[PDB]
Amino acid sequence: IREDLDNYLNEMGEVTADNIQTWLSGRILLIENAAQNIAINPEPAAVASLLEQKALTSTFMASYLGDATGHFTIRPDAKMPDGFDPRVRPWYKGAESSSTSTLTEPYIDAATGQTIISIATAAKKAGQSVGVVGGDLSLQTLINTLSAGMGYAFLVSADGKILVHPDKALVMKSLKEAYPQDTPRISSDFSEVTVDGKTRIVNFTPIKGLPSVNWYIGLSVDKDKAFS
Repeated sequence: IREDLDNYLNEMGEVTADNIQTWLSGRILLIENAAQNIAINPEPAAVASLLEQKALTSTFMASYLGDATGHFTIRPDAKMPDGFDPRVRPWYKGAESSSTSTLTEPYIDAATGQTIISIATAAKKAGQSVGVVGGDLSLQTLINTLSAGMGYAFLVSADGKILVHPDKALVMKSLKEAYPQDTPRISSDFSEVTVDGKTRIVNFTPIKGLPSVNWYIGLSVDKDKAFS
C-alpha cells in the first residue's frame, strides 16, 4: 500500500507538470509572436496596435514593450507610477539577458500593485534588439491553474523557493522557511512532513520545456487519507 501511493503521486506529479507546461507554452508562443511582429515594425503606433489585439488582451493582464531609451507602451493602457522605468524591472532584466524567452518569478506589478509573473522576450530585428516584450499573469490565475481529494499541487523553483502555493502566505518562501521542521527535499523522491497537526507526503516533478527557468511541481498529500 506504499508503492501504490508512491506510484499514484509520481503519476499525478507528471500529469500536473505536463498540464502546466502546455498551459504556459501557448502563452509563451503568443509573446514570442508579439516580439517577432514588433521587430518587423517597432514604430510606437504599430506597437500599440499589436498589443491592443484581443488575443493578447484576453490572455494577459496586460502586455507591453519597453526599450533601452526607457520608452514604455502598455496595453491596456494604465498610468504607471511616477518615475517608472521599464529597464529596471525584473521582466526586462531577465529577458535582455537571455537568448530565449523568459518567465519571471512572482513580483509586485507596478501597474496593479498585486503579485504577478511575466513572460518576457527580447524583440530582435536582424539580431539587433528593439526592446523587451512582456505579458503579465496574476498570481491567482496561476493558483487557479494549479488547482484544476488527498492534497494539492504547488509550484517551486529548483532553488527550492515556493513560487505559487494555495497558502498565499507561503509564496516566495523557501522550502526551509515554509517547513522549518522536516524540510521537504527536492533531492529525494519523497518527503514526509507534519503540517497542521497531520502527516503529509511531498513529491517534486520537473516541468519540462520551459524557457530560461527550471521549476518543479510539488505535490503534498495527507498520508492518512491517502494511505487509506
